[PDB]
Amino acid sequence: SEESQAFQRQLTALIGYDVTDVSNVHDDELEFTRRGLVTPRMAEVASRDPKLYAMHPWVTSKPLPEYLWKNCIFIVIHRSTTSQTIKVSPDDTPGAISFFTQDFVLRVCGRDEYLVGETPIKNFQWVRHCLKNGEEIHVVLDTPPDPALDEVRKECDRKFRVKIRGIDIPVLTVFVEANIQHGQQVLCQRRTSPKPFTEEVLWNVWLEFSIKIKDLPKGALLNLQIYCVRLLYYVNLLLIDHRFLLRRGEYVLHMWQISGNADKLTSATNPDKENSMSISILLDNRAEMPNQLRKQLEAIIATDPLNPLTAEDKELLWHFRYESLKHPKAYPKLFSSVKWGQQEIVAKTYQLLARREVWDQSALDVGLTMQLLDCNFSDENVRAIAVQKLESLEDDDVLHYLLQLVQAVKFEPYHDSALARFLLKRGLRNKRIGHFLFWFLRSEIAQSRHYQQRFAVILEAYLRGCGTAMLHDFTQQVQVIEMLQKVTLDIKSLSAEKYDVSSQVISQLKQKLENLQNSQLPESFRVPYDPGLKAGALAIEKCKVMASKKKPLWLEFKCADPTANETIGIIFKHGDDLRQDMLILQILRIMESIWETESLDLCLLPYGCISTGDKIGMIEIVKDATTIAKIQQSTVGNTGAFKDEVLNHWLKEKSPTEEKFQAAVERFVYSCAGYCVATFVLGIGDRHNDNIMITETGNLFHIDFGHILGNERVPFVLTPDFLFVMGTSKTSPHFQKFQDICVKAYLALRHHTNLLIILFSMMLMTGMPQLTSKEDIEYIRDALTVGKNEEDAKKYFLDQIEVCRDKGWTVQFNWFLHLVL
Ligand SMILES: CC(=O)Nc1cn2cc(-c3cnc(N)c(C(F)(F)F)c3)ccc2n1
Repeated sequence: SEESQAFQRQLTALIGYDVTDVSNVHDDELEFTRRGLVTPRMAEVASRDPKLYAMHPWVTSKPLPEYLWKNCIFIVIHRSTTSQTIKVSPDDTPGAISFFTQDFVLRVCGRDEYLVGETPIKNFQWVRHCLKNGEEIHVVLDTPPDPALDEVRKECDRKFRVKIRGIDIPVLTVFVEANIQHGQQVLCQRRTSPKPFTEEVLWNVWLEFSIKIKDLPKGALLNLQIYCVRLLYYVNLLLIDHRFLLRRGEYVLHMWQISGNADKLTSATNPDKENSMSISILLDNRAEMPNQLRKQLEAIIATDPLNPLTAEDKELLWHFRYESLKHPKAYPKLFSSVKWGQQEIVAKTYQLLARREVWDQSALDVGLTMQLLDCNFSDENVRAIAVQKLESLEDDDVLHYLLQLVQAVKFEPYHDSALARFLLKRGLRNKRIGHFLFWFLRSEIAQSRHYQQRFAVILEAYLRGCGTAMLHDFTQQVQVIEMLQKVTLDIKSLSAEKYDVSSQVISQLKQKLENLQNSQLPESFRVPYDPGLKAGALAIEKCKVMASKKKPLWLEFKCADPTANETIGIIFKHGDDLRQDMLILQILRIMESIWETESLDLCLLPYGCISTGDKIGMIEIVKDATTIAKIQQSTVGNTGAFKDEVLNHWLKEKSPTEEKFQAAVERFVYSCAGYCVATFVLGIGDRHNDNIMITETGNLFHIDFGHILGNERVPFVLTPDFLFVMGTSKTSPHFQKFQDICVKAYLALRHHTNLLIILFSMMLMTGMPQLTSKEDIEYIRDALTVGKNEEDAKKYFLDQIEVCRDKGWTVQFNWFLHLVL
């Protein structure tokens, strides 16, 4: 159809990739996947409530914590010019919320966030946020949005052998290494005779392996590698395809080049055919356990996810697999003990999987679930049982792991998978999940050519069922970004190099922002990091180019909804991959919930940050906040010392009331404790004063994580100015509190060691490609003191605090001289 052509044209603009393209393929996997996702799309579209999808009530079933609990809490309903307070019991349905003492709904003031459905007000994420900061709950009696706006446009036994013709490069010795991989485990490997490196190196070599055709497991990768000795080029091909048929025929595969990882596992070939290297291949093919052994595997199950299993361990786990099955924590270890290169062994594991019973009855463990979704597991059925457990997560918990789950797709062998279908279902059901799903997929499609083909199919399938409302919303969202991306790169051409922001560039920037406003930007656009907020017109006078080396843009927007007078601030940055920052901030958000289960709040500030395109994205501006280095630069001198007194001086100046100051010191103790614990675990503690900020209310927060993780020592920044606020020159009543929170927070994280280990490794494998080392990943274990006693590990973190005390401003001065030398 004629309208069908305009629809795919609209979709592509929003995706950032033409899905219809069949140039960089050698199979129909992606088209089969495009058609395959039509059924679960229409399934979830036809299942979802139309009225509830339009309003998306953000509700948690998690209990109200002891710190937030401290009956009858008041709210203020608005309509016309009316403004009246109402005493509400925590257990009260919005439909039951007493106003007549009926088809009008209670909307949040300034936001699209709704207080709707059959759930208590104490269970709403908005009400809980207002109790955390200590803010008033303001509501508006508005007409519910019409679900008509959310309408969807209709419509043998022999040994395996591979023939290698040769290699061709457009521009001293070289050879091909062919590996058969299943869960990063090499089943068999053969190499070619090293011939001299030239534009055309031919061999005509039949590489016959030991593995039989029947023995080949579904999801096995033929990893072809070009050496010299060091690796230069890599390419993969699935030995058994998406139709369970074995691969046959000629293949001219374009390889990826190494620089110096999940990217190393991709089933996609290089798109740049003009510059990349090609490789031509040819295919034509029940008494139960004694006490000591019982104690032996009980110790094996008890070990961490990074502790390696030996042949002795693997053999014991397989022999006593039916005993192992009773323990759900043994499942990743047990499926790592499987001889995947044997059809008979694989067949036994499938029978073992049928008797899931206890696994299906187990209380959901996310750390255990995601361990089965990493690079070690290439089995469709093994991974399926993990996705099975993810179904029981309510939408709030799905949001918590959405970014990590989206990155986990890189570990799936085939494009169409149970996880890819799950993310699709969960996104199409809840508007908030769908919004972030769009931006998480768009970020990968824009700066990852190894995975853009797969993710684009997933995103297209989401957009095809999300509804015209969210579509004509993502359109005005992408528009704004592309326009601002064009403005930042223009300033960057005038902008240095060295050394400071021009007087003329800020006026030339304001002119470009005044030029753009007249015709380009729609009246309003939804904030990507915060979907509830609708930002309208620019405050051109409040806009500037930041002093930072990458020249980011300090933008200020007026709020579009009249129900809200403070501006919306966005930092637009080019030159860096913000996917790195996003991941740290998401772990920081997870750590906050880990402390919520232990009834602790360490006032962390994981600000809004979304990578929107290629090496460009946007950051939330935390209002009334300033840099630690800026405070030390305010009172005195050039550099160094860094007078202990200066930190408290700013806090006493930026707080009028002593009740507001003793609240500002109170907030600082918890935030400093939280950021010391978090950065120590993640291994990003040693920062520069410039990358650490504080609000006028005393809340401390770290910024620009890409700078540190994208590159004598101190384990976390705890300087004498921070110690001065506590009242220590020694120990004070506020310092006793600091160490008390520091230990309680560190030990609480240690009760979720397995989760923090798998989130960390998956982060280093999908987010940052130069860390990617067995040596780099093992850090998390040492920081989390894996194996040590609770009182022993307590003394370990307290000794880290004492290092920071014995180091003074030494490192800070050394950092100040470094960013100057
Ligand atoms: C009032 C104010 O200056 N607020 C403020 C500044 N600020 C700066 C950031 C920030 C975070 N990550 C970054 N990479 C940057 C950057 F602009 F690039 F330097 C800045 C985050 C929150 C934040 N809040």
